[PDB]
Amino acid sequence: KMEELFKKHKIVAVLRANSVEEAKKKALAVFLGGVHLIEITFTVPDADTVIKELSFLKEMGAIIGAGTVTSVEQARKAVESGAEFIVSPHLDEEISQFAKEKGVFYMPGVMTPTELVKAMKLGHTILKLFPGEVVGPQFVKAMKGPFPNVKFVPTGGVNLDNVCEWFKAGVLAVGVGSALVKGTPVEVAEKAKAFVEKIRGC
Repeated sequence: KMEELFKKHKIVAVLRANSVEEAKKKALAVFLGGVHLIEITFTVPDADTVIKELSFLKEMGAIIGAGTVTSVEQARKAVESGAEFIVSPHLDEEISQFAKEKGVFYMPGVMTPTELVKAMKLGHTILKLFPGEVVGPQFVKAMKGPFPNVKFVPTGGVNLDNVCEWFKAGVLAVGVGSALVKGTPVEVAEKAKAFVEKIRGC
């Protein structure tokens, strides 16, 4: 499910944010902007509580997940909090096993081919290219050859100027979270609306 949902919505937002209240008030601004995919990164305090309290957006059409989930306990809290897909910055075999057994979509972070191949051998063909700011669209374009069945989600370093540049290389959905979360909820929504339309058109 989550795979085609990503390929359809073509953007996911990670919330580099402060306290639960501001995280909640900022996860609405992006939703009204059209970014229906939202990740509550555990760097915010009590992201489990944020997801539990904000599950009301599920009915409206938001897709809430957990980002920067480093540990299996954090994966627990994310699943029992109602998040429908866990995201990690690195590759974690035990987290990927728990996600596999609980049917929770998981896209770990792989920067280099020797991590990408391990990810493939664990069964994930949708991967988080972290950090995009370091690798570039060149990594995706050059790795499209040897591994054409792996499709990337470049989180970090994606902004207005080059988002469809990353899209012209074969990614599903950028993972922008500081050029679409840094501001007040009246301009966060404005950036989301001007950022989910350039993705659509370019």
